[PDB]
Amino acid sequence: SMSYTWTGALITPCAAEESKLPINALSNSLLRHHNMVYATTSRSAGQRQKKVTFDRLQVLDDHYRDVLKEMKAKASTVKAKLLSVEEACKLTPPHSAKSKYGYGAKDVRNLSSRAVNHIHSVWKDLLEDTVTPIDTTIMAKNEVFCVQPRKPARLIVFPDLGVRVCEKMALYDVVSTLPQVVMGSSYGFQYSPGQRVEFLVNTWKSKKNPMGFSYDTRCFDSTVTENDIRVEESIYQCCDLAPEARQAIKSLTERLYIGGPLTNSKGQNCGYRRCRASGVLTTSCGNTLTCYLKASAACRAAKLQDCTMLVNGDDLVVICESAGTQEDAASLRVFTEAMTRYSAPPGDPPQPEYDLELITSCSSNVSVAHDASGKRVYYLTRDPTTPLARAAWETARHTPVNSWLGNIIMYAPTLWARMILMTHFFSILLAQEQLEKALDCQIYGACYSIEPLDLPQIIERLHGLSAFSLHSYSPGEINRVASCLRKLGVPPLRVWRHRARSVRARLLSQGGRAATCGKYLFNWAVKTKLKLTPIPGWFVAGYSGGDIYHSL
Ligand SMILES: CNC(=O)c1c(-c2ccc(F)cc2)oc2cc(N(Cc3ccc(B(O)O)c(F)c3)S(C)(=O)=O)c(C3CC3)cc12
Ligand SMILES: CNC(=O)c1c(-c2ccc(F)cc2)oc2cc(N(Cc3ccc(B(O)O)c(F)c3)S(C)(=O)=O)c(C3CC3)cc12
Repeated sequence: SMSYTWTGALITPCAAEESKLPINALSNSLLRHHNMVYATTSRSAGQRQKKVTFDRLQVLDDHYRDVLKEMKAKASTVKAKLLSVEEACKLTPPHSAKSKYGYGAKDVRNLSSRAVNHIHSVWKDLLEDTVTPIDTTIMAKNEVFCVQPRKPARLIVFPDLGVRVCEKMALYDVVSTLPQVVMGSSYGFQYSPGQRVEFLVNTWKSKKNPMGFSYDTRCFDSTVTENDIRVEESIYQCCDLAPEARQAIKSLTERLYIGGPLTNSKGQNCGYRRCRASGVLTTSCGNTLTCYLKASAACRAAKLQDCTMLVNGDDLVVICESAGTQEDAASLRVFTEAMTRYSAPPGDPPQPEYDLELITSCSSNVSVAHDASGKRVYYLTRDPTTPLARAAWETARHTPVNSWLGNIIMYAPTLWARMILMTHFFSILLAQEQLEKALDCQIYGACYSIEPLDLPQIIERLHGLSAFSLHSYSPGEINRVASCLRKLGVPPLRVWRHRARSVRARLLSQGGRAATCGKYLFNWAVKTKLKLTPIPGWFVAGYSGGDIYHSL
């Protein structure tokens, strides 16, 4: 079965699209090599269509069915509630795509009768009809990258706002609670970055002769079959559910999750989907379960010993007991063959690693630094090229999501986040007096409204107090950052050190929460260090593409 079928009608844009990096008076202070940065547009949608369109064969063995049965047994202990309309409405983002039926995200959040009324009728229709395919819009994503020796736009597929609210009613409690019960410590989204590092390190140490590898499936969403989506439904149905919820889950599976027609922004028919939709509520939970099922079964087929898996979305790492270097390489070949039989072939073949730091997953690697006491601290980092490119875009253009803010929160302990992102944007915020203004950002796919002044308390909680005192970074980490700065024409770290002194002094001058930001975020910038004492529902699950929002 083909992941997609196309009519030939184009994937059209809704708003205007810029590909060229916008420039303002602040741009050159961050990034000089402007022509290296670009945003994807619908012009490249054709190229992406060819990538994501292929046939899927699936061969399912006993290992696969043995793991599914075990997953079902754990799912049978889960009790999930139906959300009310009001509750589901409050989870809708303010800038979520408006309905085609005359109401938008702000109407939903307000509980206006027109919105609430349409929602009730969509809900009723789901309960009464379990066969009619539900429409979806297909759009090209506008995302910023650095050129590499251009990527075509990614595609988002999502149903109408009324349906998305009904998904929350039926499934929000399920996708929030089920994954951790079924997958235990292997469900990646339960961890803060700090807890994640601690788990990777403790897992690595729990093995006598440790071996680990990342496994990255080629275009995962397209690899997901009707079988996979039905199996996924059968897991949800093991839950203790309200009758309306059972019916609505079955209905959404048959009518939406399994597949359906694709309509462009101008209302024309683009084709038909028979794989995972990227923009529905179950996208993250479905992918994680499916990746866990296939991967756990693959481990057994390859006879890997004492496996510990870590899964979030389509991203996967396994840490296990080495059988010897030659025997490990053979077992990974078998692992890959099984995953391929299950329809999930790798992009690049997996490689066994015998140091935790040589494993790359979710674009991130573990690295080492030292705190104020001098004790080694592990933390997660990545190549700063994409975050910096996006920082440059957001310096000249206000965007829906503030990637700079997300990156500061998620990568707060890193050299590049602390010296560059924190310095640059706090300076921008000071000049406009916008320190107390709440900003939208994405954490694990979910949208959060956060005031910049709350970063110290947020950072402390996700990474620990050590994130404000790390020094003596690895030579490899330093060189990767410096190299990236030269590549993009970003000023070197010594210049940022100078700018940070100014930003800190300005923050302190204002007192209050601002002074707190100056004290904790920029303590790395001065010789006479101030002694850092403590300062007086964020990680349940992942919701990528799931239209989820939280405030405070
Ligand atoms: C199975 N892979 C892992 O679980 C992770 C490893 C890993 C690396 C090496 C190794 F050997 C083992 C594991 O690193 C990670 C770093 C992140 N982060 C970055 C980040 C990546 C993507 C998004 B996105 O799509 O929403 C995001 F929001 C933040 S973060 C905030 O720092 O924790 C994550 C987050 C949950 C998605 C996972 C892993
Ligand atoms: C200690 N207080 C300081 O202000 C620091 C001085 C310094 C030294 C002498 C002097 F006269 C003035 C300042 O150098 C530092 C180096 C770092 N690192 C990062 C880093 C910063 C800049 C460059 B640069 O472009 O050469 C670099 F190569 C690496 S590191 C080796 O990993 O710990 C840090 C990290 C943030 C805590 C602090 C300082």
